Amino acid sequence: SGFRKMAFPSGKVEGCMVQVTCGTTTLNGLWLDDVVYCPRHVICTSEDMLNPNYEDLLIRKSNHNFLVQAGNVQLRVIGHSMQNCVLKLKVDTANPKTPKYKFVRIQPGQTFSVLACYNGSPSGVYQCAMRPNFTIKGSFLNGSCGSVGFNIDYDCVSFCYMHHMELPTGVHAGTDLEGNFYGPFVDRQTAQAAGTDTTITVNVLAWLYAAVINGDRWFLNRFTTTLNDFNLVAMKYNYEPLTQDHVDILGPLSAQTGIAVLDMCASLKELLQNGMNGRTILGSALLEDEFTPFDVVRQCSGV
Amino acid sequence: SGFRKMAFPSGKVEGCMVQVTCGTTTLNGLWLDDVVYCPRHVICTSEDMLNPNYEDLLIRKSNHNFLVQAGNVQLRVIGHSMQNCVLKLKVDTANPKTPKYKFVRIQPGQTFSVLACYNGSPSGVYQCAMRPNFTIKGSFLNGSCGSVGFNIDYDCVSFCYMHHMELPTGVHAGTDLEGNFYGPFVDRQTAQAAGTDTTITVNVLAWLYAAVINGDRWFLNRFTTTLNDFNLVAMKYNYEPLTQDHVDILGPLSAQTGIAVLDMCASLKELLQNGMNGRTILGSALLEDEFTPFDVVRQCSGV
Ligand SMILES: *C(=O)[C@H](C[C@@H]1CCCNC1=O)NC(=O)[C@@H](NC(=O)/C=C/c1ccccc1)[C@@H](C)CC
Ligand SMILES: *C(=O)[C@H](C[C@@H]1CCCNC1=O)NC(=O)[C@@H](NC(=O)/C=C/c1ccccc1)[C@@H](C)CC
Repeated sequence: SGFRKMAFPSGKVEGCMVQVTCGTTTLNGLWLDDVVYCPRHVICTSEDMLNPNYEDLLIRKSNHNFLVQAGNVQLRVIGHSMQNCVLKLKVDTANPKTPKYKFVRIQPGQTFSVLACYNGSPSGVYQCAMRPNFTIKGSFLNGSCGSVGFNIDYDCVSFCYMHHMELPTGVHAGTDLEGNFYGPFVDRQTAQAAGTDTTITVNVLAWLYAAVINGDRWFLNRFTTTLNDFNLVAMKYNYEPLTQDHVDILGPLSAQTGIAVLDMCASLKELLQNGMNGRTILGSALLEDEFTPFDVVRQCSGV
Repeated sequence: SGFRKMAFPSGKVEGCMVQVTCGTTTLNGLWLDDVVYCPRHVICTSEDMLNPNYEDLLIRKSNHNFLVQAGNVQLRVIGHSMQNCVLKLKVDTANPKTPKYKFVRIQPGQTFSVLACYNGSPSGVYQCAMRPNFTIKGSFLNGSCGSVGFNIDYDCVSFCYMHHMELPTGVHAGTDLEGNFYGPFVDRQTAQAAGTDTTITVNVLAWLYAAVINGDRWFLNRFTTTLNDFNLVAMKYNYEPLTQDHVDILGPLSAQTGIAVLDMCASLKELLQNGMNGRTILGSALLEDEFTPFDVVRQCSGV
């Protein structure tokens, strides 16, 4: 029993973190086989942060402009190239700790574990969700760029995020490991801001099922609702529409608890319209939306 | 910027987890040097869960009654002994992945990272606090016994918790790594229940400072309070008394924000008496008490 925001064990990723320096800028790199991946903005000066032509800046760089340190071992860069907003630094040594891995891009509403790093050394690990507006609500200080987000399936690491920047609202923006940004953000200095966010309805329902599995039942009721009547209420409260695919995805949790999905939707409608009246669910006074149905099943296996 | 419940990187501990079987019971063990540590209740049958004499049960056991598997490598047990509520199984091989480590017992109000494991294999990592009533609010299913809690300082792992059981309220109980329980709990089947808990006041104040550092300021006010007038209110709301040592410990966060500790106490008194009126702090609608002053400083270094 119990339900916590749980990250994947970080060991396999810790073995891939290195330190990358160019000029006076130091950040983190990801060392897989004989390539080190890092944010391309490592090559910029703050004389260049305004309208950097990254192509121009990179043609002016050489292999020896990049210092890569793995612990207290210097790796020799023997090649460099740009892949969208990430740099690929070919080094003379394959990482002996390379796990089985994939580069996957995730969807808004999906979760992943972040290994926050500074100077190539891991600091902590926590769980994030990709928001509908393609930001993440993380914990990142200067020097954290190049920290990565990931999921593990059996013992294959699916890397899905590399950290690049913080927005004025305090949320965070980055790329997949092919260097393609999540969302309409750019690695150049603008007034860029997060677009309007919404609540991930299917996740809130998943977390309500987690609560039932863990013995929190006070929000349940007799009522059921139609999918269309629910979505009418969800729209009003800045919740994403619930699709029939979402209903299908919640099937296993519905079966385990004996609570039909549209029954739980009726509980959610009442929570949205009346609040909790000073009660809590799984220790929270807010409806939580950063647990996927998978996060719930994986953690609530046998309560 | 940003503030998250952050765990320590788990790599150093993942390398120490093994699987321990005795009879039909399998749980997790911690493999350090040539010793494997696990809960002594591994030797019990459910014919014995009522009033086990652990001394009696252990004298009837032999080395070959204990199967220890490290990945897909069998370790030979060459010695066994009881240390309070933990078993020490001497094995024929020192763990080559043994980190620098300490066995430390923590205080209520302190935090640590838990590496949840099943069958010797890590599942996830999350942060816990030791509650004033010596329980922890974790996420543990059957098979998780022997999972450990820990902190890291530089690259020394201070193990502080081994998991033994779940209470009827859904909270969790265990021992330090010397086998001594936290709290008045026993590894035998009783009606044992958690005593009454309280809120960790110094941690709530630390988290309010974290919020200010991260730009949440709406709860601040002009008022200051005396320590005694604050503690009068804290008592009324099931908060622990604030000591002058607590005030001193909050010094660095007070200096960084320019907000005197007794000023923040006045904010807390008002929050306790009036609630938040539908606002949130660092994403929470409740006052959070599972971040220590250290957790805040370490994470909010340079905002
Ligand atoms: C790389 O380590 C940093 C990480 C940032 C630093 C600020 C604190 N939190 C982080 O995640 N990346 C950068 O410094 C990039 N720029 C920004 O993050 C922009 C911050 C900002 C600018 C203007 C208004 C509000 C906020 C640099 C590399 C440019 C892409
Ligand atoms: C070891 O893996 C388990 C872990 C438990 C199992 C239940 C689910 N969550 C856990 O943490 N330890 C035990 O099974 C011990 N007993 C209990 O946890 C008691 C559960 C309980 C009993 C009576 C009323 C309410 C709850 C065994 C080994 C006895 C110490």
